[PDB]
Amino acid sequence: QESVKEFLAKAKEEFLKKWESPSQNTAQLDHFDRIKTLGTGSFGRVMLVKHKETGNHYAMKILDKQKVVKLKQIEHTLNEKRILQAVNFPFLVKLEFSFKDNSNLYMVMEYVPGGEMFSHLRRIGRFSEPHARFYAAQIVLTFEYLHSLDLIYRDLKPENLLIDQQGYIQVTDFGFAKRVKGRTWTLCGTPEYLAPEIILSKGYNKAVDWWALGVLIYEMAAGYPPFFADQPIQIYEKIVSGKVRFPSHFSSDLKDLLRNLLQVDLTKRFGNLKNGVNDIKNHKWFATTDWIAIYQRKVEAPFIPKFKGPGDTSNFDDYEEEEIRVSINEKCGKEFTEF
Ligand SMILES: CN1C(=O)c2ccc(F)cc2O[C@@H]2CNC[C@@H]21
Repeated sequence: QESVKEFLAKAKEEFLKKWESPSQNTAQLDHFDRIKTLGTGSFGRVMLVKHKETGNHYAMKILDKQKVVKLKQIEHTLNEKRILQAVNFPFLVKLEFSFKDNSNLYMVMEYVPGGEMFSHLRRIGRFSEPHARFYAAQIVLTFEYLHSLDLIYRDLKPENLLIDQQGYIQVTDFGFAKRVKGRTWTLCGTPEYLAPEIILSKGYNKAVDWWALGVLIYEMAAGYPPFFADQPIQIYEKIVSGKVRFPSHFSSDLKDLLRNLLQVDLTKRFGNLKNGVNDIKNHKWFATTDWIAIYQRKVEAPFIPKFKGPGDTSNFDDYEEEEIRVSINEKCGKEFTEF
């Protein structure tokens, strides 16, 4: 389609201009009031903050430089910030500011008050197929966009998909996203979502994002992921096996799409064939989807999160509240020069 071709060509033009000249140092910590911790990790946290001069709310991701170094995440953190500052798409969380200080790296993103898709999925139990399809269509378009920029996302899972005021998805956490021309090799991602070629230590490509979409669609429609076990090694054995069982309530069209996304052989997997994303867009399970209307956000969403205003945190859960310390001395300055 000429409209899609011209759209993706312009998208790549605009991405590359920002890719080649990244923004840096666009605010500082004392411009914000800290409100609440929205989420934690082994080297970082995400906190709701309010910008003192404008009153606007943001989600500030704070990465401890020393912990980033210890956990071997330097390149990944530079990838995350350089990619986020360069992309622009209706279903990607926007990076509004970034900066660093003696101790931390900061990525200040738009705050999405509806919370994580994970919470809503677990609260409702499972999404109906139209509801799952509305979210899956947004992911398909977002991956069409990212892959056309030579980016692989590598962290698709319900926790990373936030629901905005209009019920649409905002994808967050680019910590594993990477620009790749061909294959890449890092072991990263959440076990339940990993494609076989990641588990098997093979060079892999964008096909791992399409596998992860199969897992996500299965999880949204069933309420639980297709491969689960107590130990990651047991999950991995299930993933590599080439078998899966579908609930009887799945439509025949859904099962067919999922067999083609959860294809163990990456050279046969939908999204990675000659027709690329069009094998997915043209699949019968998406027959009711108006791709343009989704992109333009003109479809009424199946679900609107309940919240009181732009600073409401009720859709996020409670975490222990810890200090944001900034050392009197600069840590790891050389390692993070490019940030
Ligand atoms: C990693 N991540 C974010 O960066 C993020 C971004 C914006 C936001 F409004 C909240 C938010 O927090 C959650 C917690 N888990 C997924 C999220």
